[PDB]
Amino acid sequence: TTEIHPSCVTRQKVIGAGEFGEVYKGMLKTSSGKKEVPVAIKTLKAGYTEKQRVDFLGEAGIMGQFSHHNIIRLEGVISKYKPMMIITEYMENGALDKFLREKDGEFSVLQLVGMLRGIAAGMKYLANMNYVHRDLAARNILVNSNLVCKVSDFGLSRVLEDDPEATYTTSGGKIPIRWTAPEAISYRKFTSASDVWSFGIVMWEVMTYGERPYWELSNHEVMKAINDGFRLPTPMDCPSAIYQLMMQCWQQERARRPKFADIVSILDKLIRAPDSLKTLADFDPRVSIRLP
Ligand SMILES: Cc1cccc(Cl)c1NC(=O)c1cnc(Nc2cc(Br)cc(C(=O)NC3CCNCC3)c2)s1
Repeated sequence: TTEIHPSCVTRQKVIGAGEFGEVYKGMLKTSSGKKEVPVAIKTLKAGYTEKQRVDFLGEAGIMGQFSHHNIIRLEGVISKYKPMMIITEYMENGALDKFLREKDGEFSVLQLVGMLRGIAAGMKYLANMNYVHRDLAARNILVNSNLVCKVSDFGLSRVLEDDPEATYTTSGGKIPIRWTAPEAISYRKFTSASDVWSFGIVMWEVMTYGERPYWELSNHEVMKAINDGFRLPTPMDCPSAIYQLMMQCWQQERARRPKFADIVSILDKLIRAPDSLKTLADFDPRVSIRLP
């Protein structure tokens, strides 16, 4: 984990404000002053607690363990000087859910499926590294200028044995239940198979351009529907094979869900033979329009 000297970091614009600190777009001078790259910079403001420090630096320490095209890349940290900083590659199009909501209907099916393949490859890498994400959702995916999607949001509570915060978000809040598999909701059994359930929800988010899973249903109403066997209906214009794959991610019995390797393989097969994506699942209309 590379310690960066503050003289190598310039902050150009705020892109996110927080209670704990801010996130900036900036530049990082690297390679002994011979290179310069755009970066995102997150700070931890003075007065942070020991827990806030361990969580903050812990996320960087985990990110530094990974080297994959579909996982956000860590440049390094500033810990010896204040404010402390985590510095990553800069993802020009921000969070995937917001990106899709601002680009509604503008991508092809093949582009959407390609985004899902990248996310699945990142998740396959994480799962094979024995990292369970626990909060996989489009809001935790970032998108670059070239439409590459990368998994982000990481924390020590996911790796430490019997962490008292293992069932919370990386901020200490409640993991939004509508992305979470039933056995993780009810028994706190988080595994890569519960991440697969979450990935299925991400597939639905992508194919709907960022719709809210289960629409207006409350959390208890979502739990009621899932445990009754209800599942999200097919998005509009969604390939049958893609909807079948998300349905398999949502099998109640976790051993019946695909592994991330299966997901990557299936998505690859569909992209390579794109006529396979022309068979569309029937979209259930929610409004009767009677016309001649
Ligand atoms: C710095 C850091 C520390 C710890 C964990 C992580 Cl994942 C990070 N890195 C980051 O948060 C980020 C990396 N890239 C980011 N890109 C980003 C985020 C946000 Br908010 C907004 C924008 C951004 O300004 N996006 C444009 C402007 C608005 N519409 C189109 C997208 C970019 S945030």
